[PDB]
Amino acid sequence: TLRAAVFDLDGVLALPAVFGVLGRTEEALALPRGLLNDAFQKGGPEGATTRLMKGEITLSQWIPLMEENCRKCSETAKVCLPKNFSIKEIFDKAISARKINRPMLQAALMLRKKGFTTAILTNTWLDDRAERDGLAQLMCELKMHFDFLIESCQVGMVKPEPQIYKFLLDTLKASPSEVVFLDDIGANLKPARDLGMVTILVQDTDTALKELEKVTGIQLLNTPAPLPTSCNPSDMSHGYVTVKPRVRLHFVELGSGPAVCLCHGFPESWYSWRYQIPALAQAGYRVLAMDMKGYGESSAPPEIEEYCMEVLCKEMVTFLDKLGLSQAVFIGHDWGGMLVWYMALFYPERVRAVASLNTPFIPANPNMSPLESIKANPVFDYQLYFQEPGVAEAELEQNLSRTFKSLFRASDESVLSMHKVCEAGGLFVNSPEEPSLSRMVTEEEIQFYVQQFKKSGFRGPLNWYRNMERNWKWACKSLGRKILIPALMVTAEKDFVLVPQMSQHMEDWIPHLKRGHIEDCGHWTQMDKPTEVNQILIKWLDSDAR
Amino acid sequence: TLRAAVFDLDGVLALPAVFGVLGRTEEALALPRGLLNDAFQKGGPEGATTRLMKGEITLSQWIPLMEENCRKCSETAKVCLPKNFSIKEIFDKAISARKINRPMLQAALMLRKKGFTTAILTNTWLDDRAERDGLAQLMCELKMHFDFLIESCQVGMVKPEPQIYKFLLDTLKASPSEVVFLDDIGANLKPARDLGMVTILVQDTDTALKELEKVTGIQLLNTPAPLPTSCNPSDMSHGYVTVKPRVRLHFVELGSGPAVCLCHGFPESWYSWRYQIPALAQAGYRVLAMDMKGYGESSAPPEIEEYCMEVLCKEMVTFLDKLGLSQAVFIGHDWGGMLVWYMALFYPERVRAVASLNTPFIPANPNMSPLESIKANPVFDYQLYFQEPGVAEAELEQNLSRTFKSLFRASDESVLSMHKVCEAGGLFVNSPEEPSLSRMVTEEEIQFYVQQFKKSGFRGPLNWYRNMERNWKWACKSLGRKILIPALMVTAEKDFVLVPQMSQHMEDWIPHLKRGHIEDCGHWTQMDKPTEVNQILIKWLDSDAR
Ligand SMILES: CS(=O)(=O)N1CCC(NC(=O)N[C@]23C[C@H]4C[C@H](C[C@H](C4)C2)C3)CC1
Ligand SMILES: CS(=O)(=O)N1CCC(NC(=O)N[C@]23C[C@H]4C[C@H](C[C@H](C4)C2)C3)CC1
Repeated sequence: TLRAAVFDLDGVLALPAVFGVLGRTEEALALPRGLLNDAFQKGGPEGATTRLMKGEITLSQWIPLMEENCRKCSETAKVCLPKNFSIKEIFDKAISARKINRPMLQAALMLRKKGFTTAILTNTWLDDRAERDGLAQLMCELKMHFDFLIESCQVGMVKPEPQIYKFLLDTLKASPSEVVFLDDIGANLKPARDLGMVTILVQDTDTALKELEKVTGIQLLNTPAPLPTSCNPSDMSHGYVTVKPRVRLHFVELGSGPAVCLCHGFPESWYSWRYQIPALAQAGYRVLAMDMKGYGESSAPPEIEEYCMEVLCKEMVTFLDKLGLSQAVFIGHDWGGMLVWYMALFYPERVRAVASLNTPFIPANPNMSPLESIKANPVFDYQLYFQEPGVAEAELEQNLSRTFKSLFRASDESVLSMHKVCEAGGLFVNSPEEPSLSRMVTEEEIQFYVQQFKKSGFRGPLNWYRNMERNWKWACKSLGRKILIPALMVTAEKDFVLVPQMSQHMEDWIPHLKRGHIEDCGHWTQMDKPTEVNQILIKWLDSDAR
Repeated sequence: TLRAAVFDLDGVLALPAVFGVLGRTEEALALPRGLLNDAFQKGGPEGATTRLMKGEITLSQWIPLMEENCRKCSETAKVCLPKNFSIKEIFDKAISARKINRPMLQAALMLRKKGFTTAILTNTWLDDRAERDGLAQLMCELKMHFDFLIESCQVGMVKPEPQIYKFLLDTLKASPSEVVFLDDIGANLKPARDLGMVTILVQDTDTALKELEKVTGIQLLNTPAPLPTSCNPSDMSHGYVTVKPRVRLHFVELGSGPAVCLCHGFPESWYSWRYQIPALAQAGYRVLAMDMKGYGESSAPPEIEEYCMEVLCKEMVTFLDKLGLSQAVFIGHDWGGMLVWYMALFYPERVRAVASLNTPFIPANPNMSPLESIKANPVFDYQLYFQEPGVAEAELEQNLSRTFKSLFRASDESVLSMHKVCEAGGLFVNSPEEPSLSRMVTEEEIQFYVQQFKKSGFRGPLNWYRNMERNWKWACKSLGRKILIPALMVTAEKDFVLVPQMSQHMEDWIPHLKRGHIEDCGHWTQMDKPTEVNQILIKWLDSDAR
């Protein structure tokens, strides 16, 4: 029967509670016990704190009224307050020490995932201090995980007034016996109980979660490590920049701080970075995730030569110019990773830092044609199949659902043999017509790619392979250079095409290269090991690109 | 006959030249004259500097080769180099001291405006130093004003090789006698002259501009103060955020740094901030210029109550949440300025700083209905005309060209009487059917607004006036508050509706309010006095919001 869960911010979603810091201050300053808590509630509903929680006055307006209540309290207590005493300093440190109670948020997320409506109901103030950004940042991180956020100062009502609980029930569109309410202050539970709601008194997190487990029948404690937050296409800010008359690039944008540009591979989308976008934004970066030329909502001209590296790199520079960005950190994967090494070799001033996932930097061989180096590697046989225009397109567009289900699989779930693709006459000749769904992706995630490739097709994406000779001549101009800006190479142990050993001589060209290695990871790195990728990127960004 | 003008970067568009700093270093370190310039050119076409300018090696790779050339030069000169000597320190300071030669750029802009094709042809390097952002920032500011930017290190050719001048002519699609070429190095002029191009040797800027004046027949020196750079709609990054199921907000974005949100008035567009967008981005800010709800590419629902202040403010907060911005500086004008005061009163944690142009903060009167305060002011008579749905829409949509030409006029060019609008039965009853074009706007600029209002109409925009009672009740909740975050009020001397005297008691509610005043400025502040507005905003942002 339970279908909604309500949490308080202070003392349940964020720790430690403000009241906890008032008691710690009394002890530290050798003040009479309870003195600061008495001044805090001085007057009850008529008092300064009630006016503050109702939104009648701001936090900066309340500070001198609280200072006064401390003096009036100390005169009756026959005590002398120190000359260092400042309500502002006490509150600045208390508000700043508060951090998200990770196990409580994890439990809220699990309940929402299992069908629950979740909400935060808190007694809070209008913060106009010079340090108010810390609070804004906290609320933003939390509000994306809950259906509703009800703040006292916005609705003009406070807990424990009975009107605020009636307002909650009408917002949730639920009966009181369908709601669980968690709060660390007993007085605030009193009216929730009178109405018939299930209440949990939060003293410690573990005991509170055990009570929540019993009452919901869902496992919350000792649960496996959850996947990172993935973003929703319809909730993203969508950007469109025209880089040249017939070419418009589409990107998705989130966050503030140094710009980080994400470049997907074949046959993918901006959506392939869904697990990295919210994490990098939360770490302090402005993320721009591209739909590369030939894909999704970006232009897809039919001409082969529109997809040679030289053209693709020039358009990326124009993209930064039109956005008004002098520099960006470039992070690529697969074909995108190849592009970012060439952005660092040809436009170092525009690249703050460079990172590639799976794709190594391979210098061009001036003594051997690229088509003969391709024939030397039997794993790269499929690249010869991709050369004839129309051939690979017809097979890949014949059944879009089959194409993405056959490709997006973990390394143990493989269903294709990359050698003798030309002999066999196709990539899916020895493959099932209806392949099983991989453990990496959901049906809905596969359907997103199917929708994007129904508009564009495979001509644009396949043309990235039809410029071997043009790319070879252009890359031969950089054989005397070294990459001397911050660089990161991330290898994937189980990528059977882009094997880790292909990157072993990279230190000859990038002397101060930083490395990362991911075990049991296949070709589709971002969605195969999302937490590992996020950890490696954030650690490197904070040190080499700040 | 002249139709193209080519400029060099070092020593002509940017001062001082690198070579000038080499001579100053020799003098400062008591080194033999010419020693540093000899090491710089050691080897000629075989030398390290030629390989650097051709893109064969990067700047960081050239530094130790130049250091070596300095030692080989000092051994023959029988001199001892100091133990402080560092080519890296010398070049870091030289590159950093270089600033745009404002009169030269102004002259280039004037020529382009008069039909010329303009270009930069420079011998430059691939800069991979830790300080390379200074150079990237410089090139970005310059490249937006020129048709082509040809850099030696990108084309593999250097000046004075004859092949680079032939490459220039084919890019410009022009005959040599149709081109003017400016350079500070005589040797680089030599091949331009052999081909038949008009050449100007730059020793000092003033003499160079006088030569350029004689040869083009256009006045460049002693010319009036130009208007700030205005942006082109088709070159902007266009953003779309869905804030609620039926409502999508459109914005234009440029720059990097702290976020600045621009909010236009009635009946305007994001385009009303065209002169402020490039200036604020150049000052170090990330500018987001909104199409407010009811206008342009933003949603325009027909319901009146979708345009009350409470709804408009909540959507602005959702806009920041979806973009991943904890805070933004809010700058409004007219109806937008009213909105930003309410964003600071109701959501201070999300507002880094607040500024209003023309619109004062007016607290609600709890003893008087807003419709009776409106009747007390005869200038606000037109607000009663706007109340009946359909009435003002039909008159304003009857002739879109007439509407924007009648409204967008300077204070001396006024063509409407705001009193007895209801008696007369319309805003344009005593107005000409074909009004003259104002000095503030071009025909093309008027046509941009006509195109935007052809899609949307005037229902949405007029609905912002049809919530007097709802806005009054909501604002009565803030009568106990004070605005205690950084605030700026900018008054316009000749605004006959929003008169400066309407803001005189603002210090009672915003004690530390900063003020700005613009003389001879009417209602349309941004486009009436663009340079003054930019100056006032940038000075305030750099001090109160950094
Ligand atoms: C030029 S490169 O060596 O940097 N190059 C190699 C091939 C790579 N991409 C690639 O071919 N990946 C796929 C990904 C799956 C699996 C297999 C076949 C098909 C679908 C293409 C390899 C891009 C970069
Ligand atoms: C509620 S307020 O006092 O902040 N309010 C007053 C009116 C103002 N805007 C306004 O009415 N401006 C116009 C601009 C031109 C000139 C005249 C008539 C018409 C076209 C509207 C005033 C918006 C803010």
